Amino acid sequence: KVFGRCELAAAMKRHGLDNYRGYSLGNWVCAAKFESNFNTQATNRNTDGSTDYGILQINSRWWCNDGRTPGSRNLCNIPCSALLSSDITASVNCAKKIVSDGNGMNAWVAWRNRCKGTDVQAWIRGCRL
Ligand SMILES: [Cl-]
Ligand SMILES: [Cl-]
Ligand SMILES: [Cl-]
Ligand SMILES: [Cl-]
Ligand SMILES: [Cl-]
Ligand SMILES: [Cl-]
Ligand code: NA
Repeated sequence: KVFGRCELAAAMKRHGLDNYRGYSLGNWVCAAKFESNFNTQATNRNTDGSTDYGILQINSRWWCNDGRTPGSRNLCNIPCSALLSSDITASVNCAKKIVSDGNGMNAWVAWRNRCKGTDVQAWIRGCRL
């Protein structure tokens, strides 16, 4: 599923991301825009052989099992395919774990490079929330 901006903001709000570890909802919607273009089906291979999955591009090195990333962990205890669902529950629940790990939203390269320090409230402007 390719979300609209506000549709994703509502879905993220309802699943408890708004202000989660102190990151306002705009930061999550901004991260999703630049990680996946709001596409739950997005996948991208990394050089190390891991793959990033879903609307928030969660990596199989640490967070999910894809059966082809040797010596990786699955800290979210999910198949990576779960992160591609049109239902973002798995993605959000795994994102909560990531963001809690110590490095905050710096775990998302696109957030650090394109969202951090920017006017992220722009991403939820006009939305009914
Ligand atoms: Cl929308
Ligand atoms: Cl915000
Ligand atoms: Cl992989
Ligand atoms: Cl699994
Ligand atoms: Cl959802
Ligand atoms: Cl933080
Ligand atoms: Na893994």
